[PDB]
Order: sequence, then structure tokens, then C-alpha cells
Amino acid sequence: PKHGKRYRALLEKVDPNKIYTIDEAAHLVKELATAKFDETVEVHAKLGIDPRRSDQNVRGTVSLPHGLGKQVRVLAIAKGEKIKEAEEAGADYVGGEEIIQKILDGWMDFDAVVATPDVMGAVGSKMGRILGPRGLLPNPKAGTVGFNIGEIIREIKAGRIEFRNDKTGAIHAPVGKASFPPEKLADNIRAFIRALEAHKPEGAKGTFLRSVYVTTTMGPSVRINPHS
RNA sequence: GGGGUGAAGGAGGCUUCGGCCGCGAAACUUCACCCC
Ligand SMILES: [K+]
Ligand SMILES: [Mg+2]
Repeated sequence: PKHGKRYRALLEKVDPNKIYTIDEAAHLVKELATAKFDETVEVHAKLGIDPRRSDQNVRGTVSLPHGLGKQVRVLAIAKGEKIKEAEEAGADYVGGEEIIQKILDGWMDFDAVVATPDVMGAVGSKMGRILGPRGLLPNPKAGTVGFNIGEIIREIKAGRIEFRNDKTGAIHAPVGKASFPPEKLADNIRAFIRALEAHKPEGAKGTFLRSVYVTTTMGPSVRINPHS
């Protein structure tokens, strides 16, 4: 059998022919999350873009109102007073160009890296081959480079997410935990969607949000009307 | 229905209760792009 009984029971709960409203979906997610941990709620969308064109890629960040209920270890590389600013914002580890070494040597305990523009020359050359493969290399497009380092760190710690379409034109993002109250999930889902529409490429043709779905880490999906 | 590839989620998944699979890119699940 392709699925286990846990999952098969979940199938009973969803109507593949129904296009749910965000709120309907938000209430149903608690029931589609039966794995043995607090699953993450996800949103997926097929976009009306040509992923082959640089000017039609959809990429950006969005601060979810109620976060992801998750822990995120932030590493910040800064210069001068921004070192203080980064520590006072809560960065788990704050350093100067001298920390690139620790990582170069072994240190790999962090989930995100941010940097000020004035250390990017070093970060780029000395770390692109480590962080880059992992998609952790600081970059303006990922909102992880800036002189407003404290602000970036605060946003990330508070649950800001990144989104970038894949090469097939589909895009995906975590938007909360299945333990979230429905109302809060609805708020997060809507924020992600507005963020998405805010990134529709100027040249994209046809319907932007061709299809949108909500699901959980281990359960089935529910199609939704993004504008509900 | 059987599968591949991508991205995302993910620390657990399945079970005939013996164990099998995963915590490596890799289980499992989701949307896509494809093969049959
Ligand atoms: K999933
Ligand atoms: Mg993968």
C-alpha cells in the first residue's frame, strides 16, 4: 500500500472536489495533522509565470503575523557598531569577518545567516561554497543583507519567511504549526498570499495564482480560494 | 495506479508487531514538471 492507515483515515476528511475558503481550511488543518509531532502548516501555489525568465521569478520574504512557532538560530556577521546592534536584537551568534573561520573550520550550529553590506566581500568569497549550496548565503533578495541588521534579525526571529518559485513555476512556504488556533493560521495564510500577489511579475501572463493549496507536514491537501 | 526530477515541509514514517525505513540530497507528505 502506498500510504499507511493513519493517512488513509485523513483522506476521508477531505473533499477533492471542494475548493475551501481560507477559514474553512484553517479549521480543518488540525484534523489533517495526526503525525506524532506538531506538524507545520504549508501553502503551495502554482504560478502563472515563465520560470525560465529572470524577470518573472517570484522571490521575496514576508513577516507572518504570528510566526512559525519554531526556533531559528541566527548567525550575524557585522562590522563596527552593527555588531552591538545585532547582539541587542537577539542574534544567537554575532561576529565580524573573523568568524568566517569558525565556520570554515567546522562550526555549523545555525539556521540563518545575515550580514551587513560591508562584510559581504569576505562572506561572499570565503563562504559561498559552504553556505551557498545550502541556500544560506546572505543575499539582498532573501532579505538577509542590510545595514538595518537589527531589524532583519528581529523579523527573522519573529517568523519572517522566504519564498522563491521553483523551476517548475510552483512556490511553497511554511505558514505555522497545526497547534495554532484556526484564526491565527488564517491570518498567516492570508499574509503569505498577499505577499505573493505583491510579487506578481509585471510581465507574467494570465492568472497569477493558478492554484492554491493548504496542507500539513504529513497529511493530505485542501484546495483553497486564495481570495477568501 | 506504478515511478523519476524539482522545490517546500520534515524529525520522524510504516508495520504482518518480527521488524523495515529515515533523522546524509535521500523516510514520509505537498504542489509542480515529466515517464509508463
Ligand atoms: K506536506
Ligand atoms: Mg528534495
